[PDB]
Amino acid sequence: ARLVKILLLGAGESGKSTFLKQMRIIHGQDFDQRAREEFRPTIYSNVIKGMRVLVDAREKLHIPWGDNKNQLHGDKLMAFDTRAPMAAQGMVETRVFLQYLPAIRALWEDSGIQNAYDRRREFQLGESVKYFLDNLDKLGVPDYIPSQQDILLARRPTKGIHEYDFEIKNVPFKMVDVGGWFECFDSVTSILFLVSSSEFDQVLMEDRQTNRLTESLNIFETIVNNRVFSNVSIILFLNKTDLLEEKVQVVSIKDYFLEFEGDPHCLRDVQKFLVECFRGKRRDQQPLYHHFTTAINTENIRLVFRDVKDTILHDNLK
Ligand SMILES: Nc1nc2c(ncn2[C@@H]2O[C@H](COP(=O)(O)OP(=O)(O)O)[C@@H](O)[C@H]2O)c(=O)[nH]1
Repeated sequence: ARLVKILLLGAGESGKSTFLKQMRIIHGQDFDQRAREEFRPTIYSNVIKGMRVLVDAREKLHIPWGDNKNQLHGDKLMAFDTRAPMAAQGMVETRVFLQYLPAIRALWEDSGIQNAYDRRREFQLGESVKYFLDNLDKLGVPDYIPSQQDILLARRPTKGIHEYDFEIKNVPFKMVDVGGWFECFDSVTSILFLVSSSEFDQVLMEDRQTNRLTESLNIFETIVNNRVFSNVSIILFLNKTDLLEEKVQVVSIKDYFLEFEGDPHCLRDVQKFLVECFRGKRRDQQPLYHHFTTAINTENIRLVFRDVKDTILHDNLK
């Protein structure tokens, strides 16, 4: 009754897992040393895969090496057994990571690899890679304990369902992340719908016909127009705002969405257009609650959730 049930919905990589971690950070029990420890294998895997993508890129993009001696380290990492039990699970043990760390460190120092990194628009590199590559100092310490920020940036896909249960001032929340469905649809108070707002110029890896924003808009359409959710507060999170702010400076959304009007290099104009894209998916209304978020930024999410909490209670009361 007093229980607020919130679903997190949105395509994969939209920031749902990261939002759940922020709830634990902000309103729950912060990860203790053993909890943080469990992330270490994922972080190491994120780094190994990222550098593997970068060595593969500069090769396939024909960028010349910075120092030609790094070929050896490129080969070293291209020979990493992805197939193996642990690695196939998106996990790399400490001892294994430390075997590669010298190659990784030398490769990130390379101007050719730095060049490859700059042309990342041209291939698929995980959001966390540069953050961890610049943090090779601390990951490489024999008893590295991941920090809060490291855990937020650690990328592991969600295959099933995650839940975190927390209270704010004796108000209990049940928050459920359904990966990117109909079984958790029961007794829902609010839906937070996460969008990677910076992916307007990307297609689905498994379906190059489909624009990633288009894929998000179509998912949203099926939710927002379902009668089952008529009394449910639906709140749009245009996430990855830090990335959208960078991308608008260099890419024009008009090239992708012919309906855009305004200045495509103006973040505010682009955000206005995205909001209108989602609003326009609804068949029978005229407020779509929305926030421009950066799910990895704890201070942002603190403010946003404060606002969302008020929205839900104002609505969920009335
Ligand atoms: N730069 C940036 N990275 C983000 C943001 N939100 C999430 N990420 C990262 O993007 C990746 C995908 O996020 P994740 O929560 O796992 O998406 P999920 O598949 O919906 O659960 C992770 O590495 C997150 O750290 C954001 O707002 N900005």
